[PDB]
Formats: sequence, C-alpha cells, structure tokens
Amino acid sequence: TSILDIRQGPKEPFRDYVDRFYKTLRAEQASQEVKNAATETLLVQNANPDCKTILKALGPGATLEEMMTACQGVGGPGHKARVL
Repeated sequence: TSILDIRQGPKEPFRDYVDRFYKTLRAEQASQEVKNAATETLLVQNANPDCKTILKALGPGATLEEMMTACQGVGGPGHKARVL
C-alpha cells in the first residue's frame, strides 16, 4: 500500500501508473519531508529507466501532459504521418 508499489507496469500504461501513484499518495499523504519531497520526482524515480531519461530530457518540472506524452513516446513510437 506504499508508493513503492506504484511503478511503471509493462502492460500497464503511464496513466494507470500515475493514478496509482496519486492513489497511494492520497492514501497516506505524509512524509518526513513532504515539502522537500517532490511527488513528480517520486513518480519519475519510481518510474522506469527509459521514462526516467525522457523525464530527464523533459525538464525539472514538466507538465502531466508532457510526462505522459514522453512516456507514451517510450519504445518504438508512432504518430506522425501525412503527405505534403
């Protein structure tokens, strides 16, 4: 029931992971240093390595949309497609 259990699952998307992270966070919102602590930092730290790199490239305070966008980018991406 800890935040440690909140990790970036394989078949599980980043959305479900975030939900879990915030689920546990709001399950025992507390810490020896919540202020000094950085949820986003925990999610990233408790997030896969690749995602970690993507987050590292992102910025020290990326938006949720940016975080999930980068996570979604993880692995063989696919979106862009059109002709000019």
